Amino acid sequence: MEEGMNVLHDFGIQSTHYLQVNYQDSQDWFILVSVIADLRNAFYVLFPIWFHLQEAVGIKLLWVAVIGDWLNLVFKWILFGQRPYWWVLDTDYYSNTSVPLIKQFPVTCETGPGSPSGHAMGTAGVYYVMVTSTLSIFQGKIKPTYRFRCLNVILWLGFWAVQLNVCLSRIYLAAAFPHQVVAGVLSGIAVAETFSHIHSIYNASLKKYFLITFFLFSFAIGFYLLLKGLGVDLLWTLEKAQRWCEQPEWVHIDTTPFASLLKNLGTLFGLGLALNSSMYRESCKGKLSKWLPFRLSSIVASLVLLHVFDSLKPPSQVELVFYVLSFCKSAVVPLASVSVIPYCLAQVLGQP
Ligand SMILES: O=P(O)(O)OC[C@H]1O[C@@H](O)[C@H](O)[C@@H](O)[C@@H]1O
Repeated sequence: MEEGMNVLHDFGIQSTHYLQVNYQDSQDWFILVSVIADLRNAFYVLFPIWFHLQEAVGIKLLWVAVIGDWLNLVFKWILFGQRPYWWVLDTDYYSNTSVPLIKQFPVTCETGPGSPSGHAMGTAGVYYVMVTSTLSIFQGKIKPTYRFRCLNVILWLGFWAVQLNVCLSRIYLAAAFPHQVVAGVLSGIAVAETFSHIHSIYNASLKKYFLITFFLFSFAIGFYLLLKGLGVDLLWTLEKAQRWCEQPEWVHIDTTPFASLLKNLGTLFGLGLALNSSMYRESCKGKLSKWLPFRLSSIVASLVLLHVFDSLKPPSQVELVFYVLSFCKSAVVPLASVSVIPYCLAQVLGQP
C-alpha cells in the first residue's frame, strides 16, 4: 500500500515544483489567499456580520466551524497524514535520482498531521453555509425564472472559484498534497450538509452546552492518553516540523493540536454562555432588536474592538499557561460579539 502513497506524494511534489518555478510572480497572491482563508477570520469577522443579520445563520455557521474543526483534528490523529515540506527532505524516494528543489515560506512550517486539509475543509463548510443561506433568503425576486437562475449561477461559480484558489494556495506553499485538499473540500461539504437537518441546536440550555463541551474535551484527551499508554503517540509531528524547517522562528506554538482544540472548545463554551444570559435577552430581544442602525452599529463596533483586542497575545514561555489563556481568550469573542457590545449599545442609544 505504501507504493500508492509514494505515487501521490511524488505527484504532489511535482505539482508544487511546477507551480513554484513557472509562476514565480504569484507568491504574494497565494500568501494573501492562504492568510485570508484562515479560520481566525471565520470566528472574528464572518460570524458577527451574519449573526447580526440573521441569528440562525450565524449560529449554524459557528457550530459547523467548531464541529468540523474537531472532526478534522480527530481524523488527522487517526489517519497519520504528511506534509511535502518535510517529506521531500526526509523521504528515501529521491535517492537514485535528483531531489526536487521546492522552496519554503514563512507560512509553510506547520506542526500538525497532513490529511485531511484543514484550510480547505474550514473554508468549504463555511462558504457552503453562507451561499446556501443567501440563496434561501433571496427567493423573492421581481422577475423570476431567469434572474434567480442568474444569481444562482453567479454564486455557485464564485464558490468554486474560491475553493480552487484555496486549493492552489495550499499546494503552492508546499504545505499540502493535491488529494488532501480535495478530501477536505468533500468532508466540509458533507459536514455542512449534515448540519442542515439538526434542529436541536438553536434553543439549547447551558447544561447541554456544558455536557457537549466536556464530552468533546474528554474524548480527545482520553484518546490521547489511551494511545499513549499502549506504545503509540499522536504528537509525532512536533519533532518533524522542528528539524525540517529552514529558520527556527518559523515554528509556532499557535498551530499545535492542543491549541486548536482549546480554542474551539473556548469558542463553543463562550457561545453557550452568551446565548443563555440576561444581557443577551435584554439587548438582542428588545425594542431595538430589528432596527437597522442598531445592528449596523453592533457590527461596526464588534469588528473594530475585536480587531484591536486580537493584539493581546498570551505568553508562550509556559505551555500550560498558554493553553489556559488561549481557552480564556477564545471564550471572549462570542461574548463580546453577542452579549456585551450589544448591551452597551442598548444602554447608549436608548438612554438619553
Ligand atoms: O494542514 P492545512 O490544511 O495546511 O491547515 C492546517 C490548519 O488547520 C486549522 O484548522 C488549524 O486550526 C490550524 O492549527 C492548522 O494550522
